[PDB]
Amino acid sequence: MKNGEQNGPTTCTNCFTQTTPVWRRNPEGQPLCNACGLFLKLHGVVRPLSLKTDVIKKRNRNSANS
DNA sequence: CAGTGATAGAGAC
DNA sequence: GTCTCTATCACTG
Ligand SMILES: [Zn+2]
Repeated sequence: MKNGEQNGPTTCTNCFTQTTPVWRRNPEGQPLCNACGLFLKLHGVVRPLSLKTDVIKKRNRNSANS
């Protein structure tokens, strides 16, 4: 809305992924995509980035409760 | 309105 | 038949 285009300089320094449902941050201030943030923070150890992909699978949606 | 942390499901071999 | 990774939800300021 405020921006005329979604484009931007934001790039995942861990997997170069320029597309993601949400941008995460690290106590270093370096930008990270949602996957690296979730995987890197949970794993804490390097893992073949060859897993990353330029396509994101859309999952279903369901309220946690109620 | 946006972002985070936590939990669970699905896919491929 | 089993394992792993990733996304989405709800809540708060
Ligand atoms: Zn990334």
